[PDB]
Amino acid sequence: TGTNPLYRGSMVALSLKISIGNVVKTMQFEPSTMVYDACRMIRERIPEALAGPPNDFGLFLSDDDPKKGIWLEAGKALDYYMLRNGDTMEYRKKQRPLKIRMLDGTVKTIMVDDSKTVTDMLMTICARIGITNHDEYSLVRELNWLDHGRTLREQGVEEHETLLLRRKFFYSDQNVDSRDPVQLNLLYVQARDDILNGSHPVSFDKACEFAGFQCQIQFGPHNEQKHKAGFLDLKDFLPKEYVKQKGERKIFQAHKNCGQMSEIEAKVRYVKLARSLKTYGVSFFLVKEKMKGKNKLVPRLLGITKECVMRVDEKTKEVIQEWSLTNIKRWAASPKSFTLDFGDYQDGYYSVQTTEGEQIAQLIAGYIDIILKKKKSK
Repeated sequence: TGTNPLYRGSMVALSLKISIGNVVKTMQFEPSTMVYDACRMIRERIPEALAGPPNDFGLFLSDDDPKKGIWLEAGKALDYYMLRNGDTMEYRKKQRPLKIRMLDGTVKTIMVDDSKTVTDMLMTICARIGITNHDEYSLVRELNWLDHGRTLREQGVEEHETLLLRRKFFYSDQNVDSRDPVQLNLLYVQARDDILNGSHPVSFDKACEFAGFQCQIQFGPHNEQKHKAGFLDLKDFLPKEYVKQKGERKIFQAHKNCGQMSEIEAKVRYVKLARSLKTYGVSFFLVKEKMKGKNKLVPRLLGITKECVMRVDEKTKEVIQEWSLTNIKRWAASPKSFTLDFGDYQDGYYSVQTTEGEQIAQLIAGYIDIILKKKKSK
């Protein structure tokens, strides 16, 4: 029998495998070591850890489910993370390329910090394109709003996916003028995409008026020789609800009525016509109501704005009822329902079936948060 002179009993240090690319290396850390010091010890001991500046790297605990991989917070200690001897920590690059469709419709590639929530990520994305009201904007997956409070990774967003930048809160609108035609085009593309994808619902007549301006903008003035029956792919000029109607003649009439209107003037009229509609700036959700003495549930539209919540008939789009946001005491969402407590401003709660309760609640809470930030600055 040999006895080991190097034997040291009752040691507490964690022994961890530090992975950096193809390099692995076992290192010893005191369980109470702050994450930021562990990063510093790794930088002083493995040459490959010098591939980039410190703020570009962090410690990452992977998982078979990539969505459950986590980035360690700098101000925590290792023992918080319930690590055991033989565990692996990656010293891993935080930056990753994100394909994002911008507000004009183009797809750019930008670098995002994989450890940031979507909220902090939207700040640096908006900064990159000169947007101050970054609180009005969000990302949709290719409306599937991403969760602002969570990272992309933990929402199952993959790094090959292209995400869409889109305005979510309609709080503040600047005037529309030909002075900045780049800005004018941004206002136009967003107004148009919302009409065409149906998140701004409009009448058949209005939808055809819009298409007329859109024809003027994409083709120039109407030429009866070329812009004849069958020319238009209607799914590119009409919301889906109206494609199976024979609107090509009406679109072409409104196109003719633009005469020699310039591209810029047609964008200004398009934006203004959209802003002039009672439906502008309203986010609509489909809910099912319980009518007094009616076992069946009547589908209804719930409208959210920066000022109010409204009950709206599903077809005509008329307002049956309206409560100001200041009149709402509480709200609650579930996977099957959404509920509004109005305090003394009503007897009973307003409770409705819907799958989008969590999304309704986040829209209402976001408008409130925007309002609270404006008063705090005033």
